[PDB]
Amino acid sequence: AKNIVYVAQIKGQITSYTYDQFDRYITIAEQDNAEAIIIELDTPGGRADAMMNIVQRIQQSKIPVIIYVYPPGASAASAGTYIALGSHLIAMAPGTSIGACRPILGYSQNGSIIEAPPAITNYFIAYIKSLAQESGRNATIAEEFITKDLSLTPEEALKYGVIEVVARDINELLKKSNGMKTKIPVNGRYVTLNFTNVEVRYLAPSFKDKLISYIT
Amino acid sequence: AKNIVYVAQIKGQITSYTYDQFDRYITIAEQDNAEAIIIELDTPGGRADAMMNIVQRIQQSKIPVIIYVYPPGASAASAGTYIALGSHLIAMAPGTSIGACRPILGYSQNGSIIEAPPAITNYFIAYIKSLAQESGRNATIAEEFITKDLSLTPEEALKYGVIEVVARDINELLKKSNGMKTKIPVNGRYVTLNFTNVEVRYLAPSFKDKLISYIT
Repeated sequence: AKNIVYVAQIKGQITSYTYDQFDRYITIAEQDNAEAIIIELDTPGGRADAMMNIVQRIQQSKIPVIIYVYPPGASAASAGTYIALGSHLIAMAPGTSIGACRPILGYSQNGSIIEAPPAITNYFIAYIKSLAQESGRNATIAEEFITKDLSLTPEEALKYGVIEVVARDINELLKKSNGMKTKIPVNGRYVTLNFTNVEVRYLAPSFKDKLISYIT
Repeated sequence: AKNIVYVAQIKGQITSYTYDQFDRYITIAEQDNAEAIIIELDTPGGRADAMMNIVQRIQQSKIPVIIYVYPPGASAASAGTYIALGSHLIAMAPGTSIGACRPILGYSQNGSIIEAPPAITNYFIAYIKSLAQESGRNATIAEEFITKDLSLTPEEALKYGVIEVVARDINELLKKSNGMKTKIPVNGRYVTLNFTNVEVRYLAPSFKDKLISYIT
């Protein structure tokens, strides 16, 4: 396991395409046999099924996946919260948000907003509790992301034990995450993070990415 | 020449100690035979002689020295402007400042501020013009840092040709600086910047640094 961290960005709505991005990035770092991949996340939500695919990809990752809510002013909201909860380590930049996972179903008329039945609401509730329980995070706050449309500032998040590192940039993330233990196992093994002599590689989107980012 | 960029921070007043830091960092990257060293600068000024020492160290560096005014809200003011002007490439983060190089000599009574005679003012004027001319930067704006106590926002700076890259973070600096040519030579040779496959190493202050940073 090389001491080499990868960094990549994921921004915008979560789609089937977002899964392709997460998969592509996690693989490159997997191939190369990395220490970790940091994914800078900024999402107002998106598709449930793509989200659940991403959470699985991350849960099944051979290297630890750090979800970093970044840059300042980003949010990991609705679907992006689960991605974050499903991860080996969450960091948040100052000025960012996590939560606000109230499920709506769509839009009714000229001006309205349709609330989801309790049946499917109870699924996501229980889905989020489990991600939270699984990782050793605040299952009780997690649920509130849904039940009380609850959002969190980074300082709250870390105090409630919802996230682990608050960091201004990738250098400070790497400093404050050194000798941290992943909140979930990696291919069967808990991993203890070692960013002492670490070299960082930054991955860029593709031209296809930017195009879909334009359209969507 | 390895494709490996170093990153280090320099913050606070410029002293004899600041020179030791600049020298230490530039050497490590020199030893290792780097592509470049990025120095994140945040200074309200300091000692003239330490500044002139630093400018020389940078001018005489075997690898390109990128001065990055960073983090947002930092400033490269009075002495820090010359360090920046003396460099192979200046970048500025959004929300930062450059200039305000009016030389004062000290403080007079209970409440006052002593202006410097024209004799020594004309030296710094001509010193700054030359750094600016030498590098292919706005000699005419540079002088104004002194004559009209002139400060610049990053967008101004880059439009006046005072700096070269505006960048939110080290990843964006590295993106936007790719295939840029140093504004001054490196050990006799102009260098053209190549951050394609580049691995980043981050250098931390020492415990001695932090102590002097406390006292001063």
